[PDB]
Amino acid sequence: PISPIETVPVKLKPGMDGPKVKQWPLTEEKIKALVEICTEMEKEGKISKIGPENPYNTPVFAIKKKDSTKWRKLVDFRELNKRTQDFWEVQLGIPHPAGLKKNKSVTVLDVGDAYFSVPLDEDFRKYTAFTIPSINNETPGIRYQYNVLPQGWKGSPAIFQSSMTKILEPFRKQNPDIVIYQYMDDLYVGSDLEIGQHRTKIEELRQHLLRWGLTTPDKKHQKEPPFLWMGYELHPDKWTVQPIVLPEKDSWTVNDIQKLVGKLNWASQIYPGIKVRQLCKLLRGTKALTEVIPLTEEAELELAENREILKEPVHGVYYDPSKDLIAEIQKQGQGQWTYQIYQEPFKNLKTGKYARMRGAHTNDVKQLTEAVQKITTESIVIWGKTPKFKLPIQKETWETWWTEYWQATWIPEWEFVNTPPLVKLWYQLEKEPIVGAETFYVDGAANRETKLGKAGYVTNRGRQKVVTLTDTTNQKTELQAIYLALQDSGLEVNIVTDSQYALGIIQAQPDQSESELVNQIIEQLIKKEKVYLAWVPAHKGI
Amino acid sequence: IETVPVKLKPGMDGPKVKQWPLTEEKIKALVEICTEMEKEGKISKIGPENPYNTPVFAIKKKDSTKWRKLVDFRELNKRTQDFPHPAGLKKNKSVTVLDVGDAYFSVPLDEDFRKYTAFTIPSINNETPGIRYQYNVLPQGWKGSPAIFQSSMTKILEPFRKQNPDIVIYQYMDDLYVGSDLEIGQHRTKIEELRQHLLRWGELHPDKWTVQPIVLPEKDSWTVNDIQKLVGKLNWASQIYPGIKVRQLCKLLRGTKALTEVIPLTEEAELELAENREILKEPVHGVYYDPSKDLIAEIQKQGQGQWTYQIYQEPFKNLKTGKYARMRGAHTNDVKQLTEAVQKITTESIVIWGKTPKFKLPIQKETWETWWTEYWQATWIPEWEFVNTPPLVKLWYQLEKEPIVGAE
Ligand SMILES: Cc1ccnc2c1NC(=O)c1cccnc1N2C1CC1
Repeated sequence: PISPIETVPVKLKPGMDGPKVKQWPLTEEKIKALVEICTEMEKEGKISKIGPENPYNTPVFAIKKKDSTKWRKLVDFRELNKRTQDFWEVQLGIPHPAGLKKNKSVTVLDVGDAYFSVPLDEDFRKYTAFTIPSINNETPGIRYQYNVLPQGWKGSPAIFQSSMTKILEPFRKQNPDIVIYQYMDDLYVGSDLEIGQHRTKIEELRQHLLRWGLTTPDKKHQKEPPFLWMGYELHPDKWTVQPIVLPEKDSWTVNDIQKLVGKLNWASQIYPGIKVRQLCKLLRGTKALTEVIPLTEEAELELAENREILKEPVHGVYYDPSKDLIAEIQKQGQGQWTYQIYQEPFKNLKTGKYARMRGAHTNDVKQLTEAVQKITTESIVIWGKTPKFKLPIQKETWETWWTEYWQATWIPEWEFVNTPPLVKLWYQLEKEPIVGAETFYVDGAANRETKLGKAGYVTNRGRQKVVTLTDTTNQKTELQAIYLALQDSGLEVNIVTDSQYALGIIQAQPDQSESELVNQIIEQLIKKEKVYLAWVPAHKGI
Repeated sequence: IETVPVKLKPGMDGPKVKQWPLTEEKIKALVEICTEMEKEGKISKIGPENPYNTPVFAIKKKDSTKWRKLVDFRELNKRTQDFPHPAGLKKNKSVTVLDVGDAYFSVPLDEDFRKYTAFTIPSINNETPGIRYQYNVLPQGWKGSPAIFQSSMTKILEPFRKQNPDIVIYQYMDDLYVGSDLEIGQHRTKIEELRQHLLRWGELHPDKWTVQPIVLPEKDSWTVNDIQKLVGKLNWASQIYPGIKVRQLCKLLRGTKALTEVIPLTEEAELELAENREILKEPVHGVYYDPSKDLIAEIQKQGQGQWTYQIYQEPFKNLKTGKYARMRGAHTNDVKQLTEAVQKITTESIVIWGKTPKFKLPIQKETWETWWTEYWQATWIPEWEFVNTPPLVKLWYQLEKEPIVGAE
């Protein structure tokens, strides 16, 4: 059943030419078969014999399709695909489950080998040439070519897709209240019509395609809800999450653990609470991928406590456009955030978590911020809109922080939710010097090459110290200086430094960094009651 | 009409830029707009055989409540082959901008170049495949467009030109800048006249843009800190004016004394300072625009709704500098202010050098990417990079002067 649809012009990449690869030798069994199979689609008009005026060739194979001790074929276009032009979005991103709306019914039609229903650009066909050898390479091979979109070829989907989209426009319009989703060779149709109506329509549709030689399976040979959408299990009115099965195991190999933490990490998105910390520790030093690792007891408790989480399956709802979108956030730890999106409290649409690699230097609020952002993007992609937010941060806190931060930042319409732990400013450098406080003039220098440094200070109150450092660096010395100063200061301190990095802290006032040293200071700062940090040009008289 | 052939700079290939996700409302708007343009044959749905793409999106201008379709041909423009700016409106007493993008849609576009204008309306949640279009006429926002339509354009205007040589008319893409020193009465009226003149075929204030000097603080009594701060600033600032000196001052700063401690100035320092205040009374010498080099714009957030910027071609050699206060209403959102700011500064760049600056923005790419479009209101889109404001450059310009009272 071929189709009467205009072919999409297809041409090879810039200045390249058709495939020219040799045909493997075949058994009496692998040749007999392909001769039969090909003679089939041959009569079907799918392929056509070609003479020696075609210098191209693709390697044909023969594998006996499992669950059928019968033979089937397949061609290797790897080369052709290399030489074929590109097309646009062969998959502009998959619609996510939280973005759908409930329907009374959702049928799914396997257009199937509709790929072979769509006619290939007459001109291009020549490149699809392939050969069926003969026993003793006596008589030449029987040559063919595709007159229709071939399985495995680059342009196939793209073309099939658009073709489809065309064939579907008219029906779509006649039936606006119906929803079709074209994906691969599967046609997802849903509606809010009463069943009988729905049924009739699918039939109406089914016949529509059919008018285009587009054969699809009847109501007695379709697939039925739930529908497994990579990850989720889908029912016209709701979706679910598996649950996931953790293989209870004997010995654990590195590779195994990895694959494990993977599945696990994937899950934390839905089941926050999941933890893979100690499990991750089992990789440290791992010499080979197949070496077995003694699962530490800490690892047992964790791996265990996870199976439990993955017991309770997960139910979710679909998107109701009639309702606002609410996104709530939680800080599970330093750098970790959880969020859930729902319309009706507890009726979750979507959820997830994020681990924030401290990186150079951040602060919780900033991170909070980045979360929102990410979230906001996700939302839009799915709902074409952004969620009103519920955040564990007070408005005062936020206002204090952003109006003064050096970088431009923003949080869409949001509302504080008093769900501890709230994000707060761990500290704040005074805007001006502290009257009646020690003043520490700090300095630290290190020989770049020998890595020998000295850190120290002296105060207006006469106090002084100094330290010799081995295997250090300058930035470190500098900081160190500041560190000591904080160390020996007392609840109120004024610290003056010519450090470039100190200029950084002043400006970003980070509450976390990759540098253990910095962190050391961060902690110290938090401890102080009031700190005033000042910077002065280096090597000047000061 | 007979269409002029447009080609890409040799070696270049068409744009293949991914469409950013759009909010529902926009997508709708766009669809609407596009189905219409299609009827009118301006654009035509394309297939997949075409692999090129450019981002699109909608916006609304202040005083506009009708959704306008904007495209980002930046990439394309860069790849499109090449083919005059007066210094008058620079001085004009007033300038009015006009949107003449509508013209282009009259002129057809060379067929072989249409492919490259491919753009894609997205679908929420990827429910449906994208809706691929392509232009059949001159695209607004494209560089080739004001180019090709140059002729007709000039004609159309000559009568207004010739009967009013006391008026400057500058075109930069979809807009036309009309300047005159004629008081508002005659300006506005003459502009509307001009509109009619155009319709027939089918306020800015240039000088009140003076660079502000860097005024230094003055105290009755200075403290250790005050000085240290002042010194720090000066020392840095000496990369612009080498005339500045800071030794006398640094002298008083020798000795481990409390920041709050008060220090009286040595007559020597007092001069030193006085002397620097002088050097700072005027923009550094030797700074001349170089058409052959890129114009750069940095912006520093100053908090409180304030922002400072400097346009320059070589670091420290600022052609222009300025401060910007948030528009009434953006009382809570930086991006809004920041985008607004961007638009204003680009404008002047245009007015002045008839050229868009490359922006160095104090925001994280993601933040910017996610919301700029939301508050954009200009047919053009400048180039940008994301940065980390040095603490110092920020303190320095914070020091710029302001009117004693303002504008009343
Ligand atoms: C996999 C998939 C992708 C996009 N949409 C859908 C589906 N499948 C469904 O089973 C489904 C379930 C609920 C709502 N829409 C759904 N459908 C819509 C088509 C009826």
